[PDB]
Amino acid sequence: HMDFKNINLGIFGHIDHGKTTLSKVLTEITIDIGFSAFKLENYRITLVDAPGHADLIRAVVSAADIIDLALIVVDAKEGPKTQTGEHMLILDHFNIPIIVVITKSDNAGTEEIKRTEMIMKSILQSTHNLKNSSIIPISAKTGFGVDELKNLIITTLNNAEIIRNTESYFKMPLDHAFPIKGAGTVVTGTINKGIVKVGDELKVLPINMSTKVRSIQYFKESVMEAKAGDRVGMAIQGVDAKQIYRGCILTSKDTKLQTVDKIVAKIKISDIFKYNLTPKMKVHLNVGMLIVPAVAVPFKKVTFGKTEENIILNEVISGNECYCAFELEEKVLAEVGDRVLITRLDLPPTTLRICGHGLIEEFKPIKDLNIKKEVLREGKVKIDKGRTVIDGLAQSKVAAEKLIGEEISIEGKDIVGKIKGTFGTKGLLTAEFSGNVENRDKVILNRLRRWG
Ligand SMILES: Nc1nc2c(ncn2[C@@H]2O[C@H](COP(=O)(O)OP(=O)(O)NP(=O)(O)O)[C@@H](O)[C@H]2O)c(=O)[nH]1
Ligand SMILES: [Mg+2]
Repeated sequence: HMDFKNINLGIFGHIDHGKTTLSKVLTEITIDIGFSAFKLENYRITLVDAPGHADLIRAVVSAADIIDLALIVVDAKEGPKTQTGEHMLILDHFNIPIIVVITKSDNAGTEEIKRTEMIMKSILQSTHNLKNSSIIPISAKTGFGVDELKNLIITTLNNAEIIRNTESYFKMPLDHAFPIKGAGTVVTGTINKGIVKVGDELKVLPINMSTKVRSIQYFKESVMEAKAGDRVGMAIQGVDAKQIYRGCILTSKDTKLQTVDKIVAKIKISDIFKYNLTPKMKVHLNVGMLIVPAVAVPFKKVTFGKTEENIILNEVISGNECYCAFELEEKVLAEVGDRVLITRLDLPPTTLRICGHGLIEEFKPIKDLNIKKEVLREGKVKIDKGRTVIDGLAQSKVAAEKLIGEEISIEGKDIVGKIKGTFGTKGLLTAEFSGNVENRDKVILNRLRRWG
């Protein structure tokens, strides 16, 4: 017959915004994630039903790595609520195509739908990748425009660039695992990269055991081979279902995966203004399917003409370099280039909880990055009759004497000099610099410091 294409479709939104009901209406043609399937044209669509509740947002994050498309639901009448945004954020950081779906249109008037419709359009424009994503009102109960919703899901998939990675090693996470006996265990999960054929030897991590694929169940059917993008049921032998829990990852023996403690990421910030750069900060880092508490130290990479140095952020977010050395409390399974998600989940469900996202560049501890502090103190040149004295670099005599012999330039005048001695008990300074110095000139003291 015809060749089908394997598609994962997310469904996100606030609690009671009509996710599940939309799910059921699609399937026929929430603590954990829901899993279902339906066909549209030659698209085999495996539905990922995300939990609305905000204590379950761990599931929501972990529902993103799988999907190539999503539906964000929002009640017509009461419009977007708090979770609607974090789901929106999450998908936007991970560059997942969305279709905003306005549910419960039968419970609202034309006016109230148009309002909420526009409110969404306003919001979508405040997001990087989701800038303009279609919007349809539907009623799952009434069937209103459900027909269109499907025709859109088709169009969207026809446009979106879906890259199945067959080439790299087999890499697949494990959602649920349930036993049969001591010599067998069945694990489910959608395949990230690579290929598996029945009777292959793979391995569970982080526990690092070696098992063999007895069965591939895909789409309620037993097949010899599975590919990346397929959500498969998998029976393997050489492990008990007890050892395998939420964070386990099934992959081949050529894997690039590593169990990691220290992470260095290239961080982009979600909302600037909610963002703060006070280093050595306590957050909850999302890697893979886990959430590990962490400490982050933001920094930038500035070439000084010879050697590139890692400089603790000067608080300027101008230019896109907010690298972040993470140090995790627990361990985590990661690879280079894996998208990382910085969250603060300590907060109430009522406030946006995403402290940003980024690509993992290196696995490296803060200590070996050679972190350094850009150090600037600013004084003024005060000149009386026959004497030049710099003021403001030092508050007292000791502070001043410690400064003697440092580097000093004058702002805007392209001139250099050196600070020789201390003048006064109030911490003034003397210097020998190039001539043509003037009163009320600006003196910029510059040096590199050991940070923390
Ligand atoms: N009139 C109407 N009611 C709807 C529609 N979709 C959902 N509802 C109602 O909304 C309520 C919650 O629906 P549900 O799909 O379970 O929401 P959910 O997002 O799955 N809940 P959760 O976030 O807990 O998983 C139910 O009372 C359901 O009947 C719809 O299209 N029309
Ligand atoms: Mg539900």
